[PDB]
Amino acid sequence: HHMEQNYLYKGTTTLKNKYGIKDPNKLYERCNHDVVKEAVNFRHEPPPQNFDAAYLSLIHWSLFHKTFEWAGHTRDTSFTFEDGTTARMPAMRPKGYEAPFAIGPQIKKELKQLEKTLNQKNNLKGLSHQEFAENAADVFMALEHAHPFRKGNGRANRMFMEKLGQAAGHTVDFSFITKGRMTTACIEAMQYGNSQPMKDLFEDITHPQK
Ligand SMILES: Nc1ncnc2c1ncn2[C@@H]1O[C@H](COP(=O)(O)OP(=O)(O)NP(=O)(O)O)[C@@H](O)[C@H]1O
Repeated sequence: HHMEQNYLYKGTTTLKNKYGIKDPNKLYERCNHDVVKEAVNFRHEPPPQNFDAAYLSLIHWSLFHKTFEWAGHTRDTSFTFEDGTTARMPAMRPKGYEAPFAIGPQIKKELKQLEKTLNQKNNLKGLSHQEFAENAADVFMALEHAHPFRKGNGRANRMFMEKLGQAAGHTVDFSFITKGRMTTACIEAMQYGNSQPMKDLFEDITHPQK
């Protein structure tokens, strides 16, 4: 259990962070604030040639480097903090639920499989509204199950989808999507094998580019 605990301040359930904030709720507030600002900037970046694991990590670094020392690094790789301790978390399972995220070697395997799919589908270009929304839901569910980071997966994955939409000719807009709406879609897909809420979600947030 040792490696996993090194993500957290001794005795707390709070992730080590660059603010040195020990209060979990204050960390949440400060992090969110910084991520929203960095997200505004990242929306202006030109699309990458390849939508791959490296790009997801670039997104994660861009959103979270002010918050976490390990921003951009996935939880299957050992990370050594400035404080000298080393953390890793190959297995994560949402509390109170049976189905885990990708475990250990599965994280890389799943990301590689998603890379191949996107390359084969030419990054979802040349698709109608309906076709893009359908395929984008599948991509997002794959990202969500992979859950490659210790924290910040939702925000990195959602930005990945915004940028994919930008490249593909579709605006993907999460601005009116509550935490509850998103959580319900994610849980139904991953815990219960029901993709309809996620399909509906991507239909609701996908629009022609203006
Ligand atoms: N029981 C669950 N099963 C599957 N996915 C879940 C479950 N609970 C939460 N999730 C999803 O896990 C993601 C959150 O991962 P996390 O590493 O906490 O990302 P985050 O960016 O830090 N937080 P957030 O802004 O709320 O998405 C969200 O997409 C949730 O909908």
